[PDB]
Amino acid sequence: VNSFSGYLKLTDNVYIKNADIVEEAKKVKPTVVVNAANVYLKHGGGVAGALNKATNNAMQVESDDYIATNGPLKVGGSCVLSGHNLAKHCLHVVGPNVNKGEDIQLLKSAYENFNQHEVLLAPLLSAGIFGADPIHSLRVCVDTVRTNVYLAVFDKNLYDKLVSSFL
Ligand SMILES: OC[C@@H]1CC2(CC2)CN1c1ncnc2[nH]ccc12
Repeated sequence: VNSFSGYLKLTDNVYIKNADIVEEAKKVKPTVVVNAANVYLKHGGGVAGALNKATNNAMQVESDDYIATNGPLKVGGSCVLSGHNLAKHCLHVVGPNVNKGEDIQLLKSAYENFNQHEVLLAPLLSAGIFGADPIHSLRVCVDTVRTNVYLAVFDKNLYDKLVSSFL
């Protein structure tokens, strides 16, 4: 039993809700929140910009130190950093940016990072400002993640559509 509330159950291990991941994190304070990061951990917009803003820029300060030490992530890769005031941890995951010409096959690799954590609050990866189709992203998530994932979908029309169109 966990403290996620009001989620629609999609599969054995995948749950979904029309919600802002930032608001879900502030209320639930989960163990792991997933950030839809880029390779530079430059949290400028979308999920990352909103999460970072909610941490009063502490996420960005921590991230800049991480990059200065370790260099950029790989597309499809991840790192675990603090969750600040939003969660115990933040799993920064880089999905492919198809506007950058990045291989959409890397979306499966990105979701594989979720399997290292028993329970996660997450957004759909590679969609939105990253350019990919959120319908496809949900399919890859369901077919890749085996741990318990609670997906927060920001846009109602999209949520209603992913649910109505989910097989
Ligand atoms: O797939 C992630 C969705 C799509 C978006 C890039 C346009 C933003 N996005 C979010 N998904 C869930 N919670 C959120 N809070 C702020 C943004 C956001």
